[PDB]
Amino acid sequence: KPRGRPKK
DNA sequence: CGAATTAATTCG
DNA sequence: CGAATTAATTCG
Repeated sequence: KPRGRPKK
């Protein structure tokens, strides 16, 4: 995935 | 594993 | 609905 918390 | 990053959740 | 807090994820 990309950096940081995944978008929901 | 930690900081960094990024978004979700909480709570006024 | 926003700022503060919390959480999930990558990279070194």
